[PDB]
Amino acid sequence: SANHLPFFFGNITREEAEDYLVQGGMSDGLYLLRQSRNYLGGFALSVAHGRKAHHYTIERELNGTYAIAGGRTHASPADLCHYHSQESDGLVCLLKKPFNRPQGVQPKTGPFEDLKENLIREYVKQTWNLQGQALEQAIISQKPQLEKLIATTAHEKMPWFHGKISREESEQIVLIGSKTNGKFLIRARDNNGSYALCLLHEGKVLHYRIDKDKTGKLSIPEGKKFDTLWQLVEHYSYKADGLLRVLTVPCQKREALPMDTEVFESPFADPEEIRPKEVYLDRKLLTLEDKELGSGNFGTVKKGYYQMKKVVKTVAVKILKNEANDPALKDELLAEANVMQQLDNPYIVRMIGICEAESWMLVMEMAELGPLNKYLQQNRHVKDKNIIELVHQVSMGMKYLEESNFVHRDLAARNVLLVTQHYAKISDFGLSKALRAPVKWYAPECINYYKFSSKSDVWSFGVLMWEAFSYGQKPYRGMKGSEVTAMLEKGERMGCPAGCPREMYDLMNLCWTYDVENRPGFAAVELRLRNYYYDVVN
Ligand SMILES: Nc1ncnc2c1ncn2[C@@H]1O[C@H](COP(=O)(O)OP(=O)(O)NP(=O)(O)O)[C@@H](O)[C@H]1O
Ligand SMILES: [Mg+2]
Repeated sequence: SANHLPFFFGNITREEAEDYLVQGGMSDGLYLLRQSRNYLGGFALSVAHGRKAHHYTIERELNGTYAIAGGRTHASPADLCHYHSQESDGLVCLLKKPFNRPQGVQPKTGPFEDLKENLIREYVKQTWNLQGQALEQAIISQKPQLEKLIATTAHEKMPWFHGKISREESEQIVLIGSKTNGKFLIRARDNNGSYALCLLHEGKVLHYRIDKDKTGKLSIPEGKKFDTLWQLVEHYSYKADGLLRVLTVPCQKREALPMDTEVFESPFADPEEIRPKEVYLDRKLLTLEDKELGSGNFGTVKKGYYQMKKVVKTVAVKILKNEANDPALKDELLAEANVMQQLDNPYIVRMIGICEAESWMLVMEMAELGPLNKYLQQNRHVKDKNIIELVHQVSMGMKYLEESNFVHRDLAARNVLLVTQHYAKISDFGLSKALRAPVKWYAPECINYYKFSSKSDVWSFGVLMWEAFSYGQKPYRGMKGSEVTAMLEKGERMGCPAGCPREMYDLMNLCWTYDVENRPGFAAVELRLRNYYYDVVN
């Protein structure tokens, strides 16, 4: 807890924190503390310097201590702030003057805020019937979109809404049990937007009227206007305004979201569907379209249809080149295909199985919008926040591959395929290894020692992030491979793309760590990306 700190604001947005620093005059070293927007019990420090706001995630360590970017440990966020008032230790400047919560503003950390994580979890379970890893993977990518969604749900299902209870009933229900100050409920006074807010204050029930104006807005007499009871409760849980005190505990009574697609879950998630007993698929159940979707170094891709029990599944089929028919390649191709088929995550193009027919055929999930680099080059109106969402999903798919001890070897924007504008999937994982086989995407140890690992996939991910933020431009423009190797040895790197956030360019640079040992793994990359994504996207 940090509620005792007068400059601690709780769970506010990054923009609200910047608005407060502007309110405080934007002087160099002016700062405030807030809660990390990730449900991980961390904090965020917002500092003014050179007329810009600088934000840093404070992570809670396993032993209950706190640190920024794997840096030094601090006993508490107050102690971290004190240390940073004398030594920068990586921050833009020293912490000079705190911006205290204005008069009448309490930390945004009450029971209303606490309910959010479980509400989003319950919303995914109910809306999409997701469980286990599919459920956790939905939440991690879509937390900001899901928080916006739960705010629009009907007030009647909220724990603080008691419906058509009378004034006398509300009085008795607010008084039963422990007399927690701020204990409250909302009841309907009629069926035309008239409500009452009953609040416990030093053992007495206060009955406030909530009325709907001609413009459809809700308010208490002379109070701030709100479009919903959700917004009204959120506000009053940290700014009492016209109330005697804040609300606390409720009284006891092409643009689709990833989960809205048929490829979010595995085609075999339905227990009545027949999962193939091995890597092989029945060619008799597969139909290909005449026209190709494209081609590459390993084969041609066509749209296809795979006959299953309940439905016909639209698939993408990669028909491998004649070179893959060589008997010398067979065992490793089949061995890699088996391992590809084991992989199951929403952020990868799942490899359904293989057909040994006229040619070797890899049957995959369909990602109809095609590759990320070509999509961004054709759709330059795609916002920076949408690119962050897409690259974060790639870091999730890669975290899963790393956990599965699977090295991609060709991670690049051409190998990130879009199901929707808000749903990316990693494709062609392990294909270059399967076919016994791009230098601009290779880590220095790959070109020098042929050492491919999850760490060299991290390096590739940095180049991919650069491609994404550059709207599908080519990396190291016009340079030969030898010039790229020499430039990297000098410690030089590609520049920050136009409009690319500074935290995203710092993450690229971290992926481009020369030394393999010091380069982060995908767990660290995904978490750093997730923290930034959750702080900027509201
Ligand atoms: N699962 C898929 N779903 C939909 N389209 C796909 C899928 N896989 C590949 N494609 C399409 O086929 C095109 C070529 O794929 P591919 O043969 O993997 O070449 P590439 O990745 O561009 N270059 P390379 O590294 O040489 O293979 C892509 O640009 C996509 O348009
Ligand atoms: Mg490819």
